[PDB]
Parts: sequence; C-alpha cells; structure tokens
Amino acid sequence: SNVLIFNVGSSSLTYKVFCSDNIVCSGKSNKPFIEHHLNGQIIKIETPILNHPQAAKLIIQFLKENHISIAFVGHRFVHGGSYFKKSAVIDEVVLKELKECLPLAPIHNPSSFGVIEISMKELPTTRQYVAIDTAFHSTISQAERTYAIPQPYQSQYLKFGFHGLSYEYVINSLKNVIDVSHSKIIACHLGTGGSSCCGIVNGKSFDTSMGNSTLAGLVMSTRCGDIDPTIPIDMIQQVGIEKVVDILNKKSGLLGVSELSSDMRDILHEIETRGPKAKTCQLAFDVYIKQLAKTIGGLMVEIGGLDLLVFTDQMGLEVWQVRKAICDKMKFLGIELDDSLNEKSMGKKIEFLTMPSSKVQVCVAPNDEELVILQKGKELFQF
Amino acid sequence: SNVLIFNVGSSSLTYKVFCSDNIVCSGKSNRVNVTGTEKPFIEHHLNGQIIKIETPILNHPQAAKLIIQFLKENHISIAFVGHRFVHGGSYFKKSAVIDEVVLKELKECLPLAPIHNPSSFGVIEISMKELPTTRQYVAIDTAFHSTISQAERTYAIPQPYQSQYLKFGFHGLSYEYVINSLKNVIDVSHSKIIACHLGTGGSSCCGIVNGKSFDTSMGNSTLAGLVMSTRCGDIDPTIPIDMIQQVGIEKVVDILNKKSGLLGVSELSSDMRDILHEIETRGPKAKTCQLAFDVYIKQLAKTIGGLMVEIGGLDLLVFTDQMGLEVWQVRKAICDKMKFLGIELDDSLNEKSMGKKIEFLTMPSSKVQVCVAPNDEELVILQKGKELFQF
Repeated sequence: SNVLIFNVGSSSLTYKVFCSDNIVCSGKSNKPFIEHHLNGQIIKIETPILNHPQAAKLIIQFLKENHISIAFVGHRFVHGGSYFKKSAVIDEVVLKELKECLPLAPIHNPSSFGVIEISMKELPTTRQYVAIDTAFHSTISQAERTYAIPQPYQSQYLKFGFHGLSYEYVINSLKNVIDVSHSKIIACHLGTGGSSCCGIVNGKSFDTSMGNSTLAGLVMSTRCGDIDPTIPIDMIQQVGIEKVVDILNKKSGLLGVSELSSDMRDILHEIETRGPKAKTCQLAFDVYIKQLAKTIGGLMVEIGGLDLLVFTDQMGLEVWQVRKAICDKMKFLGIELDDSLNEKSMGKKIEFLTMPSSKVQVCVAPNDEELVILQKGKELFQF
Repeated sequence: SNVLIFNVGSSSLTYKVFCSDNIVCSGKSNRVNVTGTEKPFIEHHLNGQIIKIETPILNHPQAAKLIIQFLKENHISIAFVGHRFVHGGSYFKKSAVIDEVVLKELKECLPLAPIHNPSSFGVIEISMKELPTTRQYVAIDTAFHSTISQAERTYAIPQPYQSQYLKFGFHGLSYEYVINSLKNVIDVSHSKIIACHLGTGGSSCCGIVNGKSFDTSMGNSTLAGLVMSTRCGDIDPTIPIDMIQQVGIEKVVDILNKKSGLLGVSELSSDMRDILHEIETRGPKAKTCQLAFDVYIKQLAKTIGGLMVEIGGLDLLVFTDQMGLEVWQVRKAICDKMKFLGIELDDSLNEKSMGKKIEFLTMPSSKVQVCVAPNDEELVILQKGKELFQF
C-alpha cells in the first residue's frame, strides 16, 4: 500500500509517495510553482504565493486527480516536548498534545502542524503518523538532562536534544554491518542549520550536545553553540532580548566568525584559494573543529568508550576536510584513517573510512529525510 | 630575607611573613571573641604566641597599615611584599613587579571585578606608601592563561561582541604553582596534564601542554565551566535569556552566581561534604543531594574528556584545592568514569589521602597517572615572588 511523506521546509514543501520502498510520485512547491514527477514525466505548474497547508492541499488534489491511492501519511514534528516519549499514530489526543507543543518551536512546529491538520481533513480515510525528533532522546537520564540551576527553573529548562530521527535511522541502518546491541557509538549530525552530536549506548541515546534549545552545543552555520552564559546577559544590556536572540541564532557560528559564509564549503574554498578572508575563515574552521572535538571527547567519557564514530547529514557526508581534521585530533585514541577513501567519499552509502585494523572505526551514513520519516512508518504500522 | 604576603578576605585581612619557606609571623584583622569581654582586634602570631591589639572595625588598607606598623615595632624587617590580583584583563600576560605603569594598568582593571580588584588595589596602594623602599609584586590570577591561542579564547559570535568577550580563565596562580611543584616529580616539559582546581568557591579544569595552559574551563566570566558550589557552570545559552523574561537581568545574575550549582540542585548546602553526608545518612534531602553529586560529576567528567582531546592525550590527572585534596569520593567517581582510558586507582591510598603532600593515588603500572597536589594560597603567591626576585 502507498505511503505519502511530507517534508516541510523554510520556503518549500516537498513530498514523495512510496510503494514497497519504491518511489511512485514526487514533487515540491516553490514566480512560485509546484513541480511534479509522475510516470517518468515532469509537470511544472505556475502558482500564486502559497502557504504550507495550501501547498499540501494542492498536492493532495493532484494525487487524487491521478488516482494515486494513499493509505498512509507520514509527518515530521521537531519538538514534541515532555509529552511525546515516542512517535505516534495521529488521533484526537495526539492532535491536542501537538497543539500544546507549538510554542516550543515557533519556527518549525506551527507550519508542520498546519500541514498535518489539512492532511487529516483532506484524507480522512488514511492512517497518519507523526515522527517526532525529540522522542529518541527519552532514554537520557535525569542527571544528563539537568542543568545545575535551582527549582523552579531546573524543571522548566530540562535538556531535550534533537535530530532524534536522524540518529535513530542511522543506528537502524548499521544493524547488519555492526552489532549495535553491544556498542558505544558517537554520531555527529553535521548539517546546514542545526548540528549536534549524540552518545549512543547499545542503540540508545545516552547524551546529546543540544539542550533545552537548538542553540546549545556545537558551532553551527549561524548559531553560536555553547558559550559563556554571562555573555548573552551582557549583550542584552546593550541591545535587548530579541536582538541578542537574533544574533546568536542567525548571525553567529561559521557565518559570524568567517565573515564570509554560513556554508563550510565556501569557507574551505577561501582558505585553500587564498583569499581575502582566509584569516577569519581559518579561525572559523579552527573554532568549529575545536568545539566539535571537545564535544566528542566529553561524550566519549560519558558513555565510557568509543567503538564507532559516525558522520551524517550534508556536512558529515560531503565534507572530507571536517572528518580528516576531527580524526587527526582523535588519532591518539586509536583512529587510523584511510585518506584515499575519505577524500573521495560523499556518503551516498554506508562506508567505512577507517582501516579495518583501526581500534576505533569511522564511518559515514546517509540520513535522507524522506527515508527517515518512512522508516518510522514501518515501525508504527509494519505496512 | 623576609617576605610579607597579604591575603585580602571578605570580612578581614590576613597576612603571613616568610623566611626560607617558613612562617615567622602571621595575623588576622577584625577578630572577635564571643566570650572575650572585649573589642575587635588584630591577632598576631609571632614566634612564641598570641598578641592582640584592640582596634576599631578596620577596612583592608587600614588593617594593612597597622600590620606594617606592628612588624616595624617588633623588628621584623621586610624585603618584599606580595599581592594577589584576581583579574588583570588584556594587559597582564605576566605577573609583575609593581611600578608606576603597573599601578596605572591595575587601576583600569577595577571594573573587571568590582569587589576583589579594588580591595586588593587599596592594599597595594597603601603598601607602596608605607614601605616605599621595598620591592613589591602583584601575582595576577589570569596571567598563566596568556598562552591560550586565539581559537581557544574565541566564542563563535560576530564582531564586535567576539572581541569584547574573549575567554580569560582563572585560578592561574594555583595552576602554575602546581605545575612548578611537579617539576621535582615528573618531566613536565614532555607531558600532557589536566589539572582540576576543585575549590570551595570557584572550580575549573586546565589542559596543560609542556607546562603551559592550552585551554581552560572558565571563560570571559568566572561563572563558566564546571558545576560549582553556588554557580551553574556551562548551561544552555538560551536559559539565561528566558530567565531574564521571567525575573529580569540582575535577579538572573544573582541566581546563576549565588543560588545555583551544588547549592541549587541539592537544596541543602554549597559544601560537597554536607551533600555526601546527607546521602549516606539518608537525610530528608538525599535524592536532591544525590542528583547534585551526579550532575557535578557528569560535568567534571565531560570537561576532562573535552580537554584531553584538545591537548592530544593525557599522562597525568591532578586534583587540587579543598575538594580535590580532601574529598576522595569525587576522585573515585571521576576515575571510575575514566577507567576505560587506563586509570588503575589504588582505592586504599585514595580513601586515606587528604592531599597534605603530592602523592600518586594510581598504581605505578597504571597507564594514566593520578595525583593530588597541594596549593596553599600563601605559598602560591610566595612562589610567584621566588620566580620574580629569586629569593
């Protein structure tokens, strides 16, 4: 039976329809237009400016007009709060709790919830599920979730952690290649937007680099990551609350330090080409690697070891310099990399870049959003 | 040659005089006897016994003057005066002999630490005046970390904030004292050392490569890093921002500095020993004290792990200051987290060590070595003086 997967983006809405792990139909929204891929042909259609639930509606309509029967719809919801400990098939109780999670991620959740609501209304005979990014980290203990602050603030700002579906998908895909049930894995979700690391013991999250918010942890494209806590306070005394929030989230990270780009590839280019901003670009790369390595080290001690270091996402799977720099700093722990394989790998498949003799293995593992949402559908429905 | 060391405290000023690594005179201002039908006084300990001079309540420079006067009247001649300055800012990459330039630069560092810097400054100014033919030096707590490179001092934020909020690091004098004391015991110049200053007030870790600070736990402020007695340490940067919205700026600063850390989580005490005691006696606050210990250990372990990767390995882990020297449960908790890295702890030595002297707690076969190293406040300032004047 057919599965429809929605992928909500900043300025777009993509979909893909699956039948037995095979793509039937696909396309995306945003002069704005919707593009469709069906029966081997490409249909582009001019549109006026749409919001997300309008785009979703139009996609459903196109599917109905072509008799693409749909039995399942999968959705991604970033921040499921304290309620959602696992992903869920969508009912009235789930819808209620989801709506209470809206203020948790005002940038992500609302447009995601909008698509869900319109999808439930336009496809009332289909079973629908929501894949929740924070759920995988429900195995993290109190002590690892707790910041050293007094009540009531202590319970208000517990750590949540994110990219949970990505981590869960990657772990699941490594089950034939390694023995996850007896393993210590550190996964690095290095993407555009958010980046994080996760310490995984026997297939389960033990700790992660993000916190109560998606600002915490690693240096990111435009986000500061972990910094001295008095700094946000001092900056507020200069420019106020909302401006500080904007700077730390949209004008920091690789962008703020390189003074060139939020894209690591542009940063690497400027360094290796020399280059009018190399200086700042070199600093941005060093600071990024430092924080990443520091994060890896901290997590390794928490989980009591390391068998496999995994890179995933866009940066993790397409930038060999990051993986090389990181493995060099972790060489003393027993990481012997194969540089021929590393420099050519773009992570289109699960590929080890480590010599088989190396004490700690290093691998790359794809985490395509659509396959990730679909995979959760399997777990919930068995299809 | 005698050396006068001033230790500026909160309610009083204390001092010691050294002659060849030994104390010949010492004292505390503003002393009170609860049964002594009497006034506040300076208590002097000199050779034989106790000398009490009744005084009004004294500030620090007033006490300093009267202390100097007492030593003159009792024929203790002074060749050097040592002082301690908490935050030297950008200018002080080294501790310094005090001249006109140094005094001018120290003056500009006052807003860095409104409480501690002016107190130590006032004592320095009066000390230069009452002993103007005496060489004096200021030991700067931030100077040891001048060797930390830009990438390690830099937070991933844009200009101009990036340069306004560079990392400094503290407990520098404690670290370089411990490192120096280790030169009689290990090859420091070819060593990777992580030191843990586990104090009653602030706490930090330092990654040390060949005798020099590579990176450290505190940042621009003395709030960053480890979970501390009353401080939060490193937390989600969004948390202070959201707390401002609830209770305002100044209240948040007070909460994170004075009502967090061990005190805030345990809901019992700021002292680790009381926390351990409550756990083991199963007091009414055992659950929260157990949580406070777990959170504290977790952050310390994570900090050590991060520093190890930064410096490229680990040969020697060293504990110092009050909690590091006199609380074996903390050391055990840490070493068990790191057993996988090659730490074989002699549990009998650890349970009996109070860190009165440098002694290894690990087996000599153990890949990574663990030791406790004393860092008495006065010897630390005195040692900086030996380095500057060769006394």
